[PDB]
Amino acid sequence: EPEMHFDLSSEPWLPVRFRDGRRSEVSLRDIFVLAHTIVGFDVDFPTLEPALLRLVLALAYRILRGPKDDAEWGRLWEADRFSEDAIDDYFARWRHRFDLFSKEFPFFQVADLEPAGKGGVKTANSLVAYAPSTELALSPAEAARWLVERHAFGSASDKTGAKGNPKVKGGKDTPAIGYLAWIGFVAPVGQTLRETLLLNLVPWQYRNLIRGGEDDVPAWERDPLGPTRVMRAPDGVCDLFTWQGRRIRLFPERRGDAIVVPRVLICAGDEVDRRAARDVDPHVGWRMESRRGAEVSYVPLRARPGQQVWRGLSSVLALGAEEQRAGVLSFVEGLQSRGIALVSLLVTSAKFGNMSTTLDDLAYDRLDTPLAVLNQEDPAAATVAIDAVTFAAHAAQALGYVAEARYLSYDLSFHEESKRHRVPEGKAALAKAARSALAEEIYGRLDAPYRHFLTGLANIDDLERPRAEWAALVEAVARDLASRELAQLAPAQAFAGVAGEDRFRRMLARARNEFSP
Repeated sequence: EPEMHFDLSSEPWLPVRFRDGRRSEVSLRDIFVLAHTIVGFDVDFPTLEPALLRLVLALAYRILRGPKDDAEWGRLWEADRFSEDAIDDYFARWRHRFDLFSKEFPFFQVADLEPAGKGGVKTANSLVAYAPSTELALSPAEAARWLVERHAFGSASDKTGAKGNPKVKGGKDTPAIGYLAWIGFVAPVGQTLRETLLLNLVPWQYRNLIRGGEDDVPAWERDPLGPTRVMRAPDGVCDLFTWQGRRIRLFPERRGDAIVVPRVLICAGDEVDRRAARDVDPHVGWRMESRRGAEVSYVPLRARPGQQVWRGLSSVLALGAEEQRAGVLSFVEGLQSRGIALVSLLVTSAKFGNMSTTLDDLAYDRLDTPLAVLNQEDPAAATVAIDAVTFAAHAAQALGYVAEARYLSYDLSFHEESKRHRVPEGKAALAKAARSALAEEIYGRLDAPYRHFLTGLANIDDLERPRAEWAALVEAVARDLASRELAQLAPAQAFAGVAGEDRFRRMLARARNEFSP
């Protein structure tokens, strides 16, 4: 029987969108050679994009042998494409490590991996992630994409014990969630994939932003792994970006002329030392959680699921005293003199339930952000952007007085007209849920206007004008919603509409004076 092979450097498996509109899969060689002709990744599931971007960045540092510094970065930015000769010299040296079905060095796999007991091998559908809320074999390209994703985004369900792992007890060895599932990921995206890769290729000289260097090598340059695992500090970004967080083996099968993957074994792998990750990783911001003398703990800053990403703009910009922005944003902040006005910030975060076994929520978004808003030297642009979010939040809160009007009482046991107009205790939880629903409705209406406002800050000198424009837009949206809700009141709730509208209008006026005097 002929040998099964699938060389990831020369076979198509990375879905991209081309500048001429084509949508197709490319090999790792073509994703570099054609990076200046590609818009970007065109993936099918949100966790795939950070995982595949970080894989491709680890490969870029190794192919380019840099950038070590600003001068090297500058010569890459000023060039129009990546060197085919650099790319082909690298893949000629390492393509014996890019075969998905190699019998000795299967890519991101353990060649001899076996279950510790009976039933550990599962159908290949277990490698596929599904939305936060079975016999289909995978193609080699699908399996490769999910393999890259699973090492980074796996859950504590990947507990199947591996033979030869002496940590196995009760037939299992339970891992932590994957490292990308743990961090709040943020990365800039340019107009082409080549720009995106360069915006993320922080030079090694930025020791405050990343750890990288000549000795920092990715997983496929290291000795292949076995069933044993460790907790280890990453050597740098190439190591971290290709972290073998799991121990996986694909079981391919020939079906006529097609190679497919019907089965897989997924076990616990290496854990990232979270203290060392903070020094290495440019795609995560941090908040200081506790300090006891010299002992300090940090937690990742996280895009909150269930809200539009600009509502958490202060968690992106990390402007509080206990917060530190993603090192990639500090790098991009210094690139205005290169002709870059805006970047699209890709944000992802995850939330798990049931002792880290189930993916309960996934935050995934893109925000078009001016480099002017990233400016910490002159903070006026960031200040108007954050203040505009605060004004939206105050308008949503003011609308609560109208949302609750249908539940308001006129209670004669109180002796002040303001205290008589109240929600009775038996309707408090319902009125609170109605206030939240009307707040969510105004945020949905302010989404496309906020994004337009934020993009417009890129080319404005006098920031008092967009501050006044945003104030009038939010008021107009808030009064339209208030008028619709008041018109729906039953006749016996007319008094509640009068009180509610007055409270809404006074609160809105107070917030308006604080935002745009």
